[PDB]
Amino acid sequence: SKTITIYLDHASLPTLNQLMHFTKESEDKETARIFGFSRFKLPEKITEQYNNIHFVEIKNNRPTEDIFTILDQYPEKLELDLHLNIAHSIQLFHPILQYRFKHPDRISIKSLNLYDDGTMEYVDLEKEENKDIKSAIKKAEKQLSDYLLTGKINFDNPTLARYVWQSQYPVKYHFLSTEYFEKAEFLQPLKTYLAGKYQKMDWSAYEKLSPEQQTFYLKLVGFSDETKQLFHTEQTKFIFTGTTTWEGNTDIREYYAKQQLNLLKHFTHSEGDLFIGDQYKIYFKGHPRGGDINDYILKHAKDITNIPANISFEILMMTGLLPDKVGGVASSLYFSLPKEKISHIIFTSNKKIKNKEDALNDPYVRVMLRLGMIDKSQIIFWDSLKQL
Ligand SMILES: Nc1ccn([C@@H]2O[C@H](COP(=O)(O)O)[C@@H](O)[C@H]2O)c(=O)n1
Repeated sequence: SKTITIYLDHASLPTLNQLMHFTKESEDKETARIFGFSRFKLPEKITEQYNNIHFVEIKNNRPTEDIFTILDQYPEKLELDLHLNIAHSIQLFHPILQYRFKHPDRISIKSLNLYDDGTMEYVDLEKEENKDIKSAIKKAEKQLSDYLLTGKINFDNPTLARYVWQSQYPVKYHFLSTEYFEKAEFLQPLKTYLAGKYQKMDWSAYEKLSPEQQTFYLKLVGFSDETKQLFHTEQTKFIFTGTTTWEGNTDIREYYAKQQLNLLKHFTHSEGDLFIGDQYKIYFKGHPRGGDINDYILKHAKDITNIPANISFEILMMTGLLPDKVGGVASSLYFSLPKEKISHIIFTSNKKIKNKEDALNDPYVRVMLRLGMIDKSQIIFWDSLKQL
């Protein structure tokens, strides 16, 4: 066989993981890789050292037909190691299935590594609390069997269907929060079904890396020495973390930036509802896909060290550069933080939240209550805050 290692992700959290996986094999310059992001994302000094590396576009949660053209170039017998995100695993797989119908004996699936895309996985599970989890698993297994036979997507329970890949392939899951699966009683049947099949997105597997692997990785993910110097001062440190939306609308986008800067004001200003104290030096960490929203913040923010948006927050924990305090809008990044470092986590919603009972029905709120990253007495959505 020839092995082909296919990384289908471009979102920050799964791609951060996948880039470390790749790092562990980086000396092998020969093996074929496919990445689901731009050829320009990574340093060309690094990528041009690789002989069988290609980059493919993901559109509407599927790789484009370029992946067919890329795999057509390998006439040998092929084993595919797929790395894909849990939330969209079904859609991302659709074209791989299509291609296998054309090349069944030459094209086999050696393994799946399935990583959380973010917190969507967790807010979708919240909606499943009163359902019969045991039978949903069985139903999903059969429907995945049909998917593999027909190539057609039909799942009664798309959320739970994400977790039944083991009934067809060798699979290993990497979870943002293993605890959610132990602490959520309704998920006991799922926890049992998946026993042995999962690990946590640890980030302590960065320690395991060679000192040289470490240096390579940091160049992949874009952490330089400048960025390291940003934290030289012995002064104590607060990082404001930003967010984004997946919406092309001006006003939805401006709304965001406006709310967010305002929110920053409330942590930093002594007139603020969340004022942290004058001891802290302030840093900004924009959302990787926040674009203009990050810009607006940097246009208006006095007295603030930017940590370039494209650097995933979790690198700070790997490298030991984590601050004393962190605050901002709810994000996957908080799931990595020791609790004493949290200043405040703020929520958003399309629904106007008028009271505590509205608040409690928010599924992100529920996730964080379930994991005890917040308690009930302090729930804040950012519209309820005032302009400063
Ligand atoms: N302010 C932010 C927000 C997200 N992120 C990155 O994006 C990932 C997903 O965050 P969201 O759940 O906020 O989309 C995080 O795990 C992190 O790697 C960041 O580096 N800085």
